[PDB]
Amino acid sequence: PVTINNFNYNDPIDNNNIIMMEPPFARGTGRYYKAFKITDRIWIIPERYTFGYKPEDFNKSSGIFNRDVCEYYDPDYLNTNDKKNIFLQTMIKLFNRIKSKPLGEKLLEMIINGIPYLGDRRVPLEEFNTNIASVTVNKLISNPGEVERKKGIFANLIIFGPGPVLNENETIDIGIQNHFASREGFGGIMQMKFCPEYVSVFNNVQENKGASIFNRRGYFSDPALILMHELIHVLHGLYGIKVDDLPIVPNEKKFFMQSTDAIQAEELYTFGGQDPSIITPSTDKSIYDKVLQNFRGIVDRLNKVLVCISDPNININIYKNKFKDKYKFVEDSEGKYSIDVESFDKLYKSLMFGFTETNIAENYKIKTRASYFSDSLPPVKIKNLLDNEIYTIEEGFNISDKDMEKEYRGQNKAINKQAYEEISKEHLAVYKIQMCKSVGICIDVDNEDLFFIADKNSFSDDLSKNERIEYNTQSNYIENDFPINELILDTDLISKIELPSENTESLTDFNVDVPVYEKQPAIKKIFTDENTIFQYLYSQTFPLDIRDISLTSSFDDALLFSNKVYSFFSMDYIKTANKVVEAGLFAGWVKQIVNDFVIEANKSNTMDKIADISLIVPYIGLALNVGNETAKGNFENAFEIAGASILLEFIPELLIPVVGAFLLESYIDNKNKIIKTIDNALTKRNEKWSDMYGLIVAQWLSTVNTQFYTIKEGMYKALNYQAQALEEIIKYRYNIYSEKEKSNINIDFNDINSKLNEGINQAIDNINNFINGCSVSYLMKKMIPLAVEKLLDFDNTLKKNLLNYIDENKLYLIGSAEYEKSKVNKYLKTIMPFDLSIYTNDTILIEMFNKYNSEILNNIILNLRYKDNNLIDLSGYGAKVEVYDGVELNDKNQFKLTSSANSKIRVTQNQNIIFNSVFLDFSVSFWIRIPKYKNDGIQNYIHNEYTIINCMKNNSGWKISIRGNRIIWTLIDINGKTKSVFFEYNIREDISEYINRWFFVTITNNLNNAKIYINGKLESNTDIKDIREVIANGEIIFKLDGDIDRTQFIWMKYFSIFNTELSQSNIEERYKIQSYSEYLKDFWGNPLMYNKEYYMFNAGNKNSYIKLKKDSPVGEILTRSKYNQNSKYINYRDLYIGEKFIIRRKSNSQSINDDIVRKEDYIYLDFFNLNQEWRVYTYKYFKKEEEKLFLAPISDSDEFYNTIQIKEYDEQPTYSCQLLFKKDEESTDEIGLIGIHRFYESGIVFEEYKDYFCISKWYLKEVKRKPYNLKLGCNWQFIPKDEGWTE
Ligand SMILES: [Zn+2]
Repeated sequence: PVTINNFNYNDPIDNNNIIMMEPPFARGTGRYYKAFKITDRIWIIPERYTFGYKPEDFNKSSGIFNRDVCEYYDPDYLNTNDKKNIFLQTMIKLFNRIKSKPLGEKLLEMIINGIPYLGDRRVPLEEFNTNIASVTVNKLISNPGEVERKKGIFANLIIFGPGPVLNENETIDIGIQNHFASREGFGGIMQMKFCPEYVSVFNNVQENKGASIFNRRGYFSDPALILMHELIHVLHGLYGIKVDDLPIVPNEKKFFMQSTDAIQAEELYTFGGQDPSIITPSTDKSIYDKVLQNFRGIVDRLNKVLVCISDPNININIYKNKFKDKYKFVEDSEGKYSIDVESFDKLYKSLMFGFTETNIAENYKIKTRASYFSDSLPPVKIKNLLDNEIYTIEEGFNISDKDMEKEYRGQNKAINKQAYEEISKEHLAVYKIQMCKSVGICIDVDNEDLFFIADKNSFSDDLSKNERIEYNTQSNYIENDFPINELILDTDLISKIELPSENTESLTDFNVDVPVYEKQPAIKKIFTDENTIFQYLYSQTFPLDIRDISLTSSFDDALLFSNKVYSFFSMDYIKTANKVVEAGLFAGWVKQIVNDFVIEANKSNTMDKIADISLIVPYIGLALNVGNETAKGNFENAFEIAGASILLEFIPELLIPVVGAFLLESYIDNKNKIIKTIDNALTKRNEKWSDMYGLIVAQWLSTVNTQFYTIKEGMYKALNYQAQALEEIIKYRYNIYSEKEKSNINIDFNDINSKLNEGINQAIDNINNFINGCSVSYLMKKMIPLAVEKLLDFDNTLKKNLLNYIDENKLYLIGSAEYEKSKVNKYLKTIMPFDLSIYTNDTILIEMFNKYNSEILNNIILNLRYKDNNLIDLSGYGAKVEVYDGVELNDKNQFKLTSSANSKIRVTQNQNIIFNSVFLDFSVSFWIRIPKYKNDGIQNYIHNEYTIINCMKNNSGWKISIRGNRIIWTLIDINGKTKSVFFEYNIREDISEYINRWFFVTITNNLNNAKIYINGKLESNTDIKDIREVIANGEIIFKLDGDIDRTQFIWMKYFSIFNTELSQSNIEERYKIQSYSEYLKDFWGNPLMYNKEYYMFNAGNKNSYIKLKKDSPVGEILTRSKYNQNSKYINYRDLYIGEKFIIRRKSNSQSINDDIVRKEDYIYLDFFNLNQEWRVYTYKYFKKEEEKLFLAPISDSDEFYNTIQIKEYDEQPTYSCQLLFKKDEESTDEIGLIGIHRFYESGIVFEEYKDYFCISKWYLKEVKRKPYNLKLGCNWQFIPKDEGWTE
């Protein structure tokens, strides 16, 4: 257990627990400091840390010490005895809180017992030397006013009060002759500058601060955790493992890049959480090896130490026993010490991955920042840590008796205001970047708001080095983790070996290096005429001395005029926001504009499914203009084309090493040492794949995800500025009114802010999900594949290497050289899938990843779409697409393949995607329109099969072909085995749903089956168990290849490939999404058009057509003629028959050219009677349920309705449409729908039933029924002449 001593600052010096100490950096000169022993080996000196600092620097100036800290200055802190005493009691309380739990008690016990080795690198192996500044510190015994008597003592930690900046706590180690004992295995006296009351503040982006943008946001820190973070640094230093290695260094070559000090792995390790993942596995192992090498030197010293010359009183045995336990060395029955790999690994991981800020915060239920790389906010001052009403040893601020325990409410600035006080900005210093244009106008930007983008030099290239494979050789992995619960329950972790007495001989060698610090300018001026994120955010603010503003969509005007504020919301929102109204209409306007704000913010949930994008925040580009000028043009379109990459401010240059070669050493006449060497070489290969992925993850997190974090913070700021500006306008407009008027205005400013704030929160959630999605997208599509390429190349070089190795050892291997020959082929066959959870256990990151992999659209590895008269792959994997001259393309995403040699498309797939999952698993989807057979060429039509899409490599692959009315899917494995599955549609149907009409195809493949779906419905299935490996990433050739007629062609649309098996549910959804349109379609499935001749088809009377009756102004219904030749293979009803109709637009007199017919449009349904254009009318006053339509010349009669409204009552995909007659466009009076009705006729000669073109009210209720009745006589389709259908 740990005992915390009690004392008052004014207690008498006793030269034991209360002394006058001579601090290490005083060099044995100057004055002494009253120090108090809080626990064994730990001292508290309640005075400012002045070593290396100029006296005047304790005052706030135009300079700063640290470029990334909101620095608070106060030279009076600790300037009285009472203040010193409060510091003392507060430190006592914090140590008590720390030991209130086993984990913290153990951190303290480890520190107290982790006594520095007696010496350093300069000391002979056979000696213990206490006469060095990192081991002994002196205390003055003599009377005041004279240093006539001093004594030495051993110490572990000395905690001082703060230096110039109160909130910049720091742990410092002692260097002597350019070296640090605390970094070379020995350990040494550690020092700290600490301030308990002025704590850091942080806000979580992925979350909310009480969800109040009008209230204070963020959470303040628990000083006990802040102290424990430093104590972890102390721990590292005491055990001599606070080593230096390759640091993460920020790129600072661009003006938008954040400048900060190099960051050591020891810092990211100390913080924990996701940060250790920014340290590559390569560097993790480098650090591990350095520490182990340091411990080897110490264990050698314990075997050789014989005396202590500096202190004759030192019992050599007592210390050897203590250092043995400290470093967990093992000792044989003779006293020989050695390193135990298991105990070392456990100790090392406990110290680096067990005791971390993140782990301690979780255990003490204290909230803290999510990462070292997060924006820092202004610190605050805790009112009184010694008041149990606000802070307790047991619960800190989160006191359950005050219900401040749940959701860390006690640390919430918006909730626990009684616990802290804000700091006067006049005492805060912050490093800013002044961005000026070449004119002059400048903008100040806090350094913390810039993008942190690690430079390429931050990452190790150890993966390029060669590796020697021996029978000995084994894998090397360092789990950046440690079971916290076993640490807490460890029975041998905490020492039970005697702590030596602290008194020793006086220190006489005061040699030591004292750091020297100095402030630097708080403002750096740069020049740039760029208008990126910082300028765009700035254009959304206004000066404090201005109160009357107006919004504008002009960024330029916003920068120019102080009373103009930029808004990225709609034109209507902006106009309404600047509207001035009468008092009586103000409450109405307020409700209106606030509602508009919410609607605009809500557009962050926009979907773009037709482009295969589930979520898109359309206004991000207008809001920040971040990345590649995202504010210009249409953002959704630009994102559809380039994806996540367009949002990044900078495209990082990734380090992706050419993996080094393997040197396999032979052992002639040794069957085992050879087989082992091969086994080891194979496992080592996996280490290379894992380490490579780790390198990528480290770079992604420190160069890409950091940028997306900045964008998220940026959108939060943008949305808040928008709300603040609106709030400003509302206040101004309201204060223009008199008191008499205000009294009668019904406004509730708090409900207004509650609604704006809610709208913002909703938007932020959408934005966070969108950006997180973009980040993972970049990692998976723009980073992982580039590493896979190098890794696959490595595999190839290693493959021949191993096979040739087996070759040179064929004798010594005998009958097995072939067995292992294939061992190499199959092992290097299955490639390592990337799994982020292997490199991190951070919940936020893991969930992001899992979410990404749970979205079927992220499985799209090829998506050919039309863009500026060309077809390109928009899957994000960058396939090369060559569209040759004979291919016809249009903006409807349809492309035509003809019989010409140059009507071809060549696609080169990305070779670095997991497609070969070693069991077949992928899908292909597309729409196709196949022309009708030529009546006089039916034999060749049913006989000649021709390929349309072929993808082969090494005579293995897949292919799509057609033979007349059948479409076929074929697979061919590496052996030549073939399997096929097909869909054949009937060519003897009176009316076909497939011939020359657009339909949706989807083929899926898994280990057992190959299935073909048509329009979402399963049609065929073939068992493909016998099929082995099928190479599917070969080149894809779209071209009609076979014995085809010159007139043969095929139309295709939306070709895509998925690297997984789509479910029936996925396919049905894709069918519906890709079928959707605002326009109606024609019989063939193309867009319905105005001013285009069409024959009419009735889905309820398929074989019937309309013809103007010879003796009456009505349309009689006749039976379609049919195919008349003798072929036994075909039958159909003529389609080009009956009156030739034409749809005319009602609105706008923009003449009669052509255009697209949309749902709900008002139209005129006309037709040609010889050289004249007639029209379809409905007699206004019929009283029956239905009546015959009136067909006559164009004219306007008060007795006839002439306006039709084209409709679509079916919710599912269909090419049918309905035609409605309403009294007029405005009324809700429905006259009825156009259809067909049967009438009985009994004349003097003939008796019979006849159908006529009619309108009926009966259809009105029928179209409402579910499921939609496709057979209704009110369902029509328009058939235009088409080269794909001849009769
Ligand atoms: Zn730290």
